[PDB]
Amino acid sequence: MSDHDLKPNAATRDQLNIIVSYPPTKQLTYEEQDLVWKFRYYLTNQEKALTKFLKCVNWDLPQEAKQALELLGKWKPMDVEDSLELLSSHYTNPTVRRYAVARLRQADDEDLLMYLLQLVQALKYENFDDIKNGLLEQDLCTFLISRACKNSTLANYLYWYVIVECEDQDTQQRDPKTHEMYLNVMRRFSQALLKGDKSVRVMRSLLAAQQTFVDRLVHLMKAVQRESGNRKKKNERLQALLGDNEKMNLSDVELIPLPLEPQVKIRGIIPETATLFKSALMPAQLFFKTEDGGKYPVIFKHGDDLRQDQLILQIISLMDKLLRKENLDLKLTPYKVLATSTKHGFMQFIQSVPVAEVLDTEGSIQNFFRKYAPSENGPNGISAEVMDTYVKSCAGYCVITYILGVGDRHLDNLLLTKTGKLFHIDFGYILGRDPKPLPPPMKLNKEMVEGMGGTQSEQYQEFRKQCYTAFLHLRRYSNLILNLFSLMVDANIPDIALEPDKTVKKVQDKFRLDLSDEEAVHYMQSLIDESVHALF
Repeated sequence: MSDHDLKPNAATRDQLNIIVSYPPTKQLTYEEQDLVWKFRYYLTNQEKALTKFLKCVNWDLPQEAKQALELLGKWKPMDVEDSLELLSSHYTNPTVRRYAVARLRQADDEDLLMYLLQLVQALKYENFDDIKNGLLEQDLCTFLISRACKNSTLANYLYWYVIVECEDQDTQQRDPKTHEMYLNVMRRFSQALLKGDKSVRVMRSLLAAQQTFVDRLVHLMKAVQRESGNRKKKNERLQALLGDNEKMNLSDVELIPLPLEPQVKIRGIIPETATLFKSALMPAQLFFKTEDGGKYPVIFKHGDDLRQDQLILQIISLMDKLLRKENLDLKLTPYKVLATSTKHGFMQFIQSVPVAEVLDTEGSIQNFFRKYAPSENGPNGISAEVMDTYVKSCAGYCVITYILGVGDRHLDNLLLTKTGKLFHIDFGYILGRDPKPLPPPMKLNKEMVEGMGGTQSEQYQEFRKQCYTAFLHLRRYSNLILNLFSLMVDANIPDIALEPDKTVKKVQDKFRLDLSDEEAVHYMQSLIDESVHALF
């Protein structure tokens, strides 16, 4: 007469195995909850089942909620990436949210960093009183802060991710409680760092030091941008001022972490080699003096919101690392991007050449490779390593921009390196938006297929094959990827703010989870064949 030892038959066991493996974004029917609830003790052996079970529980009712939080403790503990589900707007039970935090605590700092941007958004769903009242024992805020005190990379990204939230005037107006919460989070972090040992107090003073550097760099740009005179006068000015260390302190400073890549430490900016891009917004190329004695080049952008690119480069970075986990290195170029404000930011410079220019100067991608990487014995005269790099990186981006639905793909946004690496910059249109109407679902391009040697080449087949493999690997992390996007729904990211209600679905649909590995591999093939046909 008792529930503990229930055993479903094979038929209800397959009904349960479908339900368990639904994406996190699928609401269960009333009948489905009843089955999950009915066989709850049987499902405690399946860590994947826990997330579906918490969705069955009606938290208004005190009695089974009580039995829910009981089973939670009994349940085989869930994987880290499923705990990102419990942190969304969709859960408010304190015990659940805490169990979530408890599970994240099992991720190592490397993994944690991959999710930090999204975690800082999750704060919007924590309890604002508990957060302020600080002037299964940790809420998210305590956990995040506690990890920053011990990890200086986490502390940097947590510092910058959170002040960019403080400095968001938009939020000040429309959602003042969420703006105080982020001020309270910045306060909570400073306070925690102050109670630390001397090394932790130094790490804090180094945060301030960077903020100061970036404050002064902003001041420099305003001086430059507002001085009538052509690019050459503006450039002459930029260098005058960088050069003047007593004035601006941007030439020589006491070693500090680069906000763009904190592991890298810097002494200043080489005054003479700094210029402004011909671009309308006149951003700056800045060569940082690294500690070792080398130099890290950068783009500094003023009067321009990088938060949308910040997200995309971090999903691209995640995806690269996911694919790399399964031993598939598609030679992607996930360049770094950090917003320093809603109005400015750094961005990692990568020596490259836009395909628009390659064509103009060399005539074709292959001419370019033949010129800088020739090989008597190579495919089409080109080093097989360069060509291998190109094929891989083409297939990589292709799958990735297909999923994130990146629009506006002209030949000044595709960039090419002399080692064969192809990558995308500039993600002002994502999730299906485009400046032209009826955009193709697949962003291919003639001169790209011709770089491969043409639709007859064996490189072109290898390209197609790498695309399948990439598609299928990325599909296996649909849970993760979607959970993370879910935490991004209420964010000042123009392309997500246009339709917060529908953002996650637009990524999910690209995964074709209704299809299976066989059919998925076949649907891709189709897309690639249709796109290539349509180009000719």
